[PDB]
Amino acid sequence: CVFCRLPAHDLSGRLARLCSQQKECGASPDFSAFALDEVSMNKVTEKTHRVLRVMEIKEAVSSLPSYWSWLRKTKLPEYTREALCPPACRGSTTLYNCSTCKGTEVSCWPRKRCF
Ligand SMILES: *[C@@H]1O[C@H](CO[C@@H]2O[C@@H](C)[C@@H](O)[C@@H](O)[C@@H]2O)[C@@H](O[C@@H]2O[C@H](CO)[C@@H](O[C@@H]3O[C@H](CO)[C@@H](O)[C@H](O)[C@@H]3O)[C@H](O)[C@H]2NC(C)=O)[C@H](O)[C@H]1NC(C)=O
Repeated sequence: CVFCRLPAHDLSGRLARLCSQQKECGASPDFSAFALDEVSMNKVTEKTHRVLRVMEIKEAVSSLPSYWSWLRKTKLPEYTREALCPPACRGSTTLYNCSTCKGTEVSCWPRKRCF
């Protein structure tokens, strides 16, 4: 979900450059199961920018697979609920596919499922 917005962070090139400096590298994982609203896509990209900066300063990639797994299993599900529930969602929202970056307008969830 981190390759669709804020391209000036150059996450792809930064991952490649950190990996030119050692244990194997995995970029990038498949997030095709997810689709996020604009706000959540910015948030997860900014968070990944900050995480990658910490790794760059100390030249350490060993925790990257765990970060991707945490996104897949824990954080991206949280952002998905944020995007579809109040107070963020009213009526409908556009979710952007994490693999293709293409958007689809969908309805918000009912308060029953949200809370
Ligand atoms: C994000 O988008 C990917 C890309 O697939 C898209 O498919 C159409 C919606 C097009 O409009 C394109 O924009 C794009 O290529 C979605 O991945 C795809 O998921 C479908 C599962 O729904 C897979 O389609 C299949 O159809 C036949 C079965 O009839 C077989 O290929 C499979 O059994 C499967 O059902 C398709 O293979 C898959 N594509 C890839 C490359 O994974 C993805 O679902 C979507 N994610 C979200 C969250 O919306």
